[PDB]
Amino acid sequence: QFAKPEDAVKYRQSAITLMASHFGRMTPVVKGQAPYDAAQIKANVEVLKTLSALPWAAFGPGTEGGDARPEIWSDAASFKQKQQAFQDNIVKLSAAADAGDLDKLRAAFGDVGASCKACHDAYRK
Amino acid sequence: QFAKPEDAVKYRQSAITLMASHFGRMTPVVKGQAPYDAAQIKANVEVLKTLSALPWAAFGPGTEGGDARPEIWSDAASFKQKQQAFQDNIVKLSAAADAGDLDKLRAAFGDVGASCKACHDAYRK
Ligand code: HEC
Ligand code: HEC
Repeated sequence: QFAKPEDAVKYRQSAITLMASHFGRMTPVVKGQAPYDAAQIKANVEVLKTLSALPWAAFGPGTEGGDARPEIWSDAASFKQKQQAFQDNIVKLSAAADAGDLDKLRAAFGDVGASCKACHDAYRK
Repeated sequence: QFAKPEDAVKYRQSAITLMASHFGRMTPVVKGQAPYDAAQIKANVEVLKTLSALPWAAFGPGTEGGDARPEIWSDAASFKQKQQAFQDNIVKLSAAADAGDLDKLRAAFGDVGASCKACHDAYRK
């Protein structure tokens, strides 16, 4: 859907910005600094699950740029494993949020965060 | 969820970028230049319906900036009517996509586009 590689870069940066906001805005809740409203979190995590699927389609062939390392394309199977693992932890976070259980939310949140970092360590400049 | 007004600006710009991409990428399909795959479009419009709800919460009080005109805040009821009308046309586009009917999709797409422009005419610098 991108006329030029730069358009894919801008899309994925925007997608990731949104994803990151819907993840990070739960930090005070996980930490207990903000109240836990199970319905609120369930709805937010539903947004996050939609958003978490979007960046990866904007690293298509020929869309090198931004802070994406070239290894994303030359190691496509490994990059896909990092995106898959992240999306699988997002499924776990959805399950926690759907259950309405703060202890499970906290644990699932930390797993997601670790998956963000794991991908960055290998694939973000 | 924004530490500073600029963070709300960046969020809404990213949200709108995503929304705009999921809308605009259907232009070739509407025009008949790309094939019409009803399932493909139904799924894309589901993404668009999630995205289309997100920008407006990032124009909260005190988040003036970017290319948002100040009238968004001093005319809050009118701005809400433009966002509502847009989201109501998004519901119509979802119905069209769910029905699998290209003629209805085309018509609903044009209504959505007109609502984008209508808001810009009043509220985008
Ligand atoms: C690989 C499978 C990743 C996962 C999982 C996550 N991120 Fe990431 N992120 C990745 C890349 C390759 C890039 C650079 C994109 C580019 O082309 O520039 C990023 C970037 C970010 C950014 C900055 C976005 C911007 O506006 O430029 C942030 C804030 C960020 N990533 C956060 C983030 C979070 C919180 C994640 C898990 C919830 C996450 N990312 C996962 C690759 C990957
Ligand atoms: C008001 C209810 C709007 C509707 C409906 C749509 N847009 Fe808009 N848009 C609006 C504002 C106030 C702004 C400026 C935001 C800011 O703070 O800068 C915008 C901006 C855009 C942009 C540029 C985004 C960026 O990256 O800075 C685009 C490409 C854009 N808008 C497109 C767009 C489309 C295609 C819409 C309907 C599908 C649409 N917008 C609706 C306000 C409103």
